[PDB]
Amino acid sequence: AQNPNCNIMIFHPTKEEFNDFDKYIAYMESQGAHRAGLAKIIPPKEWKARETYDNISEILIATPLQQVASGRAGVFTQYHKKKKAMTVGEYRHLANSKKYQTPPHQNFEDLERKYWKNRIYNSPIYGADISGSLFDENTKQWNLGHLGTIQDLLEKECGVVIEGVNTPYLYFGMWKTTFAWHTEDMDLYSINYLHLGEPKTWYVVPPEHGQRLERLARELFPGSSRGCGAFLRHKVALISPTVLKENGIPFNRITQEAGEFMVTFPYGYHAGFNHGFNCAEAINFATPRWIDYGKMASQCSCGEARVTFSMDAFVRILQPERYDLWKRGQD
Ligand SMILES: O=C(O)CNC(=O)C(=O)O
Ligand SMILES: [Mg+2]
Ligand code: NI
Ligand SMILES: [Zn+2]
Repeated sequence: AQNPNCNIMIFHPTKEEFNDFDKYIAYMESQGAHRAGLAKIIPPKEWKARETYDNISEILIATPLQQVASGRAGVFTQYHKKKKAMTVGEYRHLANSKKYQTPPHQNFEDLERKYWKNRIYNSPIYGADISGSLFDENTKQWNLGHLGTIQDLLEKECGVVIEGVNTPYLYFGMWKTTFAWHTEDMDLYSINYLHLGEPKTWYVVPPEHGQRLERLARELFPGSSRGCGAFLRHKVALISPTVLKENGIPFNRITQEAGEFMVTFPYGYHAGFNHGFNCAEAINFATPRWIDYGKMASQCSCGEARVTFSMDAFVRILQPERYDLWKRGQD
């Protein structure tokens, strides 16, 4: 078995190997990358996502989200408070203000210590889930707006044509902006490209150990657990690496820098935080190996998780028994 300790693998494809996306994902998996739940892909030196980032300040963040925490330093939840619209230019200025900027620090490790110590006492503002793309239309390789669609993958594997579309999303982050512990909708893969700015630190639990994370989460968030059998779908719970180590949960950590891709694999729980002003682009995708995960994915039916139009058809075809109850939670 390849990668039996489930370590995060880092890949360095040649320009030749960067031509065929599907084939490279399949290569990574042949080397055991999926066991970790997350992989890093450094693009060939000749590759670029676009010529410059000089003209992005007029992008609108229609609903910036202030991330308000409750709980203790290592075990907390966050809620999102809606703020007034601002442009990317305005957001970058805010990120760099004395109130929100990254603090002095020695290295990534010191910054990580400071995040876990202090996150709960601040409320950073995140520009999340903005439909759109920063890839140049002439970038032919690993262009997240030109991937094969999940709907076409399900059609090719299962023979059923379904409605729905699949487009990327932009994330504008600042110091301490946080992504809570989750897997993707329908336990899909995701791919994330850090276009610019400061890094993003990731934590991941191997897919083979996801249920251990879920059990710990039920113990640490006992009211949430009673309210919904899949409350991590709400994307609000944070658990520190110290707490995970104390409870014997297997996980790994890695820092992503500007110009690098991360891939999350089906049922790989992940969480993390941004180091300072940055812009990431991400999209879900599928492969033939995903189908069985899709069929088994948990769902939130309490009504909190509230998801896209396109997830309907996935639930309808892959999880017909669940479909009825899950749509009640959607409506
Ligand atoms: O970048 C973020 O805030 C969160 N991204 C993801 O969870 C992802 O790409 O799967
Ligand atoms: Mg602009
Ligand atoms: Ni994710
Ligand atoms: Zn729920």
